[PDB]
Amino acid sequence: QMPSLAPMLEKVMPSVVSINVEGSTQKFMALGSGVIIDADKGYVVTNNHVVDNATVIKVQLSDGRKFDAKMVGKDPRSDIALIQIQNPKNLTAIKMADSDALRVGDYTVAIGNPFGLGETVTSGIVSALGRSGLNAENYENFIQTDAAINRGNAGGALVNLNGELIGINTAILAPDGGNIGIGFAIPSNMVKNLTSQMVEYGQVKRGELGIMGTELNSELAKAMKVDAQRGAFVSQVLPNSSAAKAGIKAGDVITSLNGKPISSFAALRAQVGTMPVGSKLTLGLLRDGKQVNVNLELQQSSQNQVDSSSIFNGIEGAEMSNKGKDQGVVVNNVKTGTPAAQIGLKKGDVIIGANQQAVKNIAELRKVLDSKPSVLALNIQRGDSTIYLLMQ
Amino acid sequence: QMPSLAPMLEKVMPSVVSINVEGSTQKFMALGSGVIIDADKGYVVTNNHVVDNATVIKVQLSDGRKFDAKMVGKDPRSDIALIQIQNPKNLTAIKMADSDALRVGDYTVAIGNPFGLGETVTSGIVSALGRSGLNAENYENFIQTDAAINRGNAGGALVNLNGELIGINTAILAPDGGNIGIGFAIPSNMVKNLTSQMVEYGQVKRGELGIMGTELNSELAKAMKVDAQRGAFVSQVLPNSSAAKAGIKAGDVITSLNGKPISSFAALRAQVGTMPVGSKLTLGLLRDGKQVNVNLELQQSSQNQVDSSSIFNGIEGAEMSNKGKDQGVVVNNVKTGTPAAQIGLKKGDVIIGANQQAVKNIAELRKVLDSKPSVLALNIQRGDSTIYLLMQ
Amino acid sequence: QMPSLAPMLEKVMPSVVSINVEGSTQKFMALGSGVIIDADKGYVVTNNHVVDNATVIKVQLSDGRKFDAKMVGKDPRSDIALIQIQNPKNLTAIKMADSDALRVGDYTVAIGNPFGLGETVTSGIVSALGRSGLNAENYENFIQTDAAINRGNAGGALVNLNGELIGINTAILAPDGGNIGIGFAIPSNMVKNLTSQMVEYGQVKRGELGIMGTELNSELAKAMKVDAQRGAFVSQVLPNSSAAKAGIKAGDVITSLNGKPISSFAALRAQVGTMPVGSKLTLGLLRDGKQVNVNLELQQSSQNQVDSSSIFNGIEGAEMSNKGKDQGVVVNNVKTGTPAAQIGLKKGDVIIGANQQAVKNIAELRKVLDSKPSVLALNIQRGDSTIYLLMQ
Repeated sequence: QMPSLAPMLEKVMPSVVSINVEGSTQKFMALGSGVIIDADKGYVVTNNHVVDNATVIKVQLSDGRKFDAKMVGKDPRSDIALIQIQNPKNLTAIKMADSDALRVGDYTVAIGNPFGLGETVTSGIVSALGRSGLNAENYENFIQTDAAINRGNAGGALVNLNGELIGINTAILAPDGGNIGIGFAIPSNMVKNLTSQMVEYGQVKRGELGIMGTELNSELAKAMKVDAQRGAFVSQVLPNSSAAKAGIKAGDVITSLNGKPISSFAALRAQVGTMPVGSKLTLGLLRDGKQVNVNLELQQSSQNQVDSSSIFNGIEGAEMSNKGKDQGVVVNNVKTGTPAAQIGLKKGDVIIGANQQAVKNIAELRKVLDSKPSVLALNIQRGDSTIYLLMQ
Repeated sequence: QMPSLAPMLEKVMPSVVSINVEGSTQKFMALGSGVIIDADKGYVVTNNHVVDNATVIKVQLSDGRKFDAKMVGKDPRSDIALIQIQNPKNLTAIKMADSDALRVGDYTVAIGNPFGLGETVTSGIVSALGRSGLNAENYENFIQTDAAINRGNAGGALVNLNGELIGINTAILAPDGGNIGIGFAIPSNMVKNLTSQMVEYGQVKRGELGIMGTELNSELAKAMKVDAQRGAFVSQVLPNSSAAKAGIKAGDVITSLNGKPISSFAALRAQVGTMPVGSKLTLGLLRDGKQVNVNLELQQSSQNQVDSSSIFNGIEGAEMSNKGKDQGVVVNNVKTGTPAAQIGLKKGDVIIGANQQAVKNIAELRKVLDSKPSVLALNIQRGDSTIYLLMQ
Repeated sequence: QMPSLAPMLEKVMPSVVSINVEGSTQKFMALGSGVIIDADKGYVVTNNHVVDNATVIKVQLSDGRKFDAKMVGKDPRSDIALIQIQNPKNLTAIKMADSDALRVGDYTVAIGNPFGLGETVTSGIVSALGRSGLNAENYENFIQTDAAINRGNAGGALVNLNGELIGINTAILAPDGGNIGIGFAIPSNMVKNLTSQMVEYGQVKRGELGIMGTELNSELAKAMKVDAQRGAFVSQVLPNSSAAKAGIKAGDVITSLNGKPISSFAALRAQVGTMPVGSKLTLGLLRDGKQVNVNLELQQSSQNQVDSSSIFNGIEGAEMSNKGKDQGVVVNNVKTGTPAAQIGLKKGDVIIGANQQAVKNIAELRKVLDSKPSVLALNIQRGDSTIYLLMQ
């Protein structure tokens, strides 16, 4: 006869986990949380800032069991990393909710490991949607909540009353490292995109529309005679970009992405910046007082991602990324005094295998390294020649 | 099928606003919140400590729109100031609830702008009623709540589940400027009195009963043989005061104001200190074990208010206040080295107009100043002579 | 038509009280809360760390009334002390709930006196059960909650929606003495045992099973081939102990106490460490993969409790404790330079009376001292002789 979050939590808690990390860049220990996304494969989502530069990562279930997990993907821009429990047995995954349907008045419960105390559940409400600005270079469209969140909670779950995952708790405005009623979480629709990508490739292939923009405030809207105090203001479209071909002109106000109204430029960025190259979307435009509807196809890009350090753990040097279909890892740009280039690693190389194993993309490459060989025999291709780079 | 504050908030949020201030006393910027009290006129309530000494104040709605607002009233003792949006178009006002019916177990949601992040809503419960003591010189009868409140929230709303305003969030007990679960808000019945007054005059005309008092604790109650551990203890009544005429004698315990029980002396003070001169009230007395009922009529006073600085913004000098009916602003007491007296401002003067505009009270006077003339031509009356004081 | 904790709180708040203490060890003042356990006798429970080393303790009801209270019991290991209001008139006691039925999703409201502001009520949920580790020497099986708790709250109540007491708020993880969303409370079943004991004897007579243990983590469980990631691991049983006689062998995993599953060793300890000598319990064992059920009878012990300082307030010296049935207070072990031994207090003595009053146990002894004589005439027995120790 007493209302309680107990029943829903009895089913959902096994899905959340605590993560222990051991790394070096100097030795360090870190701790946070993670959410089991796929029970069978043992995929566990979490903040990239928790497992970053980790030599060893161990996952601990709510029932006590400890497992070892290895990395599979990690996107610093959105701060979402995907690890995988080695030897997954009898896990429970969380079902994901559609974050686009969240409304500010909604209830929320957060689950995670504050200060290593163990699985802690605290509750509150959605205080705001679309918050961004914490770190202006990243993609951020944070859900804001007043459910208590402290250090240890990162990577943990943020669920609705029905037990569905709506976000991953990431950060907190807070002077003197102590929760104050203001916490942030990446919405779940982003986790579902960034994550599935990582599963199938090892990195996120970022697509761009090709427009330069800025937040459309009330002042700029007067100067530009537009009845709208919020939205994405198009500064200029790039030549031969998706937006160009679609018909978007500078001085345009983007007001909606796929039926959904667009809080601001930051969200629009985070939205498409989370979609995979080739996705078909439709933008809601506003040029010279008239409404407009256009169809776009996200295209390639020049996304700065996966550095030779995120896959080698310590091997400073050229950045790397997938190449076309599963054609292998490509070495983006080699620096100079960076250790990677100090082993024959030159920009333009295409790692097509390692230790007699084929490397179609970053995921597979990280698989060979997962076994931890004593000597890594890279089979790359420079121009029209096949060569071999050795390591230890 | 999920309970949520969303529906109520969809209607109420447009009513709350964020306030940006620019001032000097040295230049400064400040930010807080405000609540739209009257949609048509654009009246917006807020903490006096937010807009105080402000050269410029800008209001921003939840939809993005920005407007400029000018001051109309401000009472430092209760910490309630009333500003007005210039050119109000399509606003939503909040409906006010009767704060006297609040009970400690009640739910509350607070809306405001913590650290400029934007419209943030957080929730909790009424933790206590009648808190006072924060600043012993002011009038305080605070509602206490554990809904998260931080810097930026001042001037914001505190509403019940039905969306009705029960208070204005004002302050927070909190070491290291971070919410800790203890926040305070001026109840709404006070805002409704102090505010309506300001609208119609520019200041609050304070009425007094004319009694000296003190909190009636358990100890004093023994010494005085009174069965009551709480209430207002009458130390002495002033000669020719309302209380005197009504029949109140020293050694009396005031236990109720208009049917309503009286938490303490502080509340009693804050209660009547918020009512306008001439209001008809009835006090519940307790003299020598016997219950008593008396009828009073709040009378004049010697209220220290509106200084020549709150209307001139920087012109130190004599204090000012309305005079009788709309008879104009009266200059209370001129200091000495104060800039105001340094322009011919002498105590006893009665500003009856400014720049060829009639000044019936402080509101109108602040209207002429609102246009921001280059030279302010005061038409005051010293004794039986009409004179003119110039400014720039 | 609005849901509210008000109705339940109207009945329950009178039960909680604020406590003011004056002590010395140097003079000090302290403040906290307490819960009325028995209306008739005026028994009030509270944290031992609040009233410890107190020369004077005053209790203040929610209605204003102040009373003086004297101590009756106090257990530092569990941090529960029992005081008694002198001259109890018209009090309300709280009814206790069965804490073993609490589940993590459950709602909770906390009542107490943060920073002396007065009776404050804040709410939240059960974040976790069985937390321990705060102070590794004590008995701890804390309920964890995110209802706001700050200094002043210790000794206060933690109740469920029905108004029943489920715990006593004791401490908070919190950098910079400010609530952060993590608070702890001793569950009510412990308060009900530790407390009733104190009532009937002045101290808690601690019983032990006689086993050496440790938390059974996942690692130790592999090494020991046991399908269980949590429980109490038996390191060794003591000779002629209850556990010995019952049949418990080292290398055993205790997994349940009286039907109830056992979170960990810490809980198991806190559980039985709270039961009185002679209690009949049954343990759930797990030896060599096979389940086991055994019946035990808590036995004596060597519990380090009640020091000559907790009953004399300042008289350093030999520790003391009850003796057999109501046979009087026994002086455990006298130090050397300790003031107590500096008045003829030698270990082995059996205080059998004081100032012509019989002393059956520590409660009665503290009764004679309660009247505050000028000279305390102890009638103790050394060997086969009756002697008298004088004090002032």
